[PDB]
Amino acid sequence: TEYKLVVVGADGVGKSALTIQLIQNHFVDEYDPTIEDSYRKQVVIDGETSLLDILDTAGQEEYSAMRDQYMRTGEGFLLVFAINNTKSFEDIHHYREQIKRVKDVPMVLVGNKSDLPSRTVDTKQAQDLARSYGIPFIETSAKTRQGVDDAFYTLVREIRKHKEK
Ligand SMILES: *[C@H](C(=O)N1[C@@H]2CC[C@H]1CN(c1nc(OC[C@@]34CCCN3C[C@H](F)C4)nc3c(F)c(-c4cc(O)cc5ccc(F)c(C#C)c45)ncc13)C2)[C@@](C)(CC)C(=O)O
Ligand SMILES: Nc1nc2c(ncn2[C@@H]2O[C@H](COP(=O)(O)OP(=O)(O)O)[C@@H](O)[C@H]2O)c(=O)[nH]1
Ligand SMILES: [Mg+2]
Repeated sequence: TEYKLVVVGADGVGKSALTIQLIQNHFVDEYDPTIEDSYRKQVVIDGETSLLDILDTAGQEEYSAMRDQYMRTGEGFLLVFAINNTKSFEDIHHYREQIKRVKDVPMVLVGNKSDLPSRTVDTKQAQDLARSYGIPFIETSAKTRQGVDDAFYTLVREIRKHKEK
């Protein structure tokens, strides 16, 4: 069983650091901000051996029929914002609507950088936003690995739930 997962959200929220934490179990400080790449990881989730294909998005903001079709291949999306960056949180509506445009799509709201003291987005605002979308909210830190497996595995569970419909 394979799951095509896509990680989306504003520049600098930690999409690459979250992806590398899942794949390598290490925190990366300076992953090239412009690079969009995909990685595979074999995991066992709820007893089921799964191949996660994770697309870590990046690059210029462009919309082409080609990019729409590429995004449409994703089966589940992590909507990542950073808890110390209000604009990244405000941009979540944009990412969710782009996914719905190109595709009931499995998604998880991820509030990353949970280790920082400089919070600007409170937990309740994010919980409320996730509730309005009918999706889970997971707090993470790519630095300490808090919530990292939970965010990806919850996304896989959401895909499984969608496939049952
Ligand atoms: C920054 C960088 O890597 N990125 C910037 C933010 C994330 C990536 C790709 N970029 C991008 N940006 C937006 O919206 C940004 C913003 C803020 C400025 C004005 N914009 C409109 C809103 F206000 C939010 N959206 C993007 C996309 F929607 C997509 C994309 C494109 C298509 O065709 C379909 C699609 C379907 C589902 C999706 F989830 C997405 C996504 C994502 C889709 N593509 C990119 C995108 C800009 C960088 C590191 C540049 C390398 C930097 O600035 O230095
Ligand atoms: N403290 C802290 N820093 C993070 C975390 N995630 C990413 N970073 C840092 O934030 C910056 C941007 O992260 P990156 O993964 O490149 O963001 P991306 O543009 O969304 O791919 C880098 O300096 C990362 O080391 C986190 O959870 N906590
Ligand atoms: Mg990146």
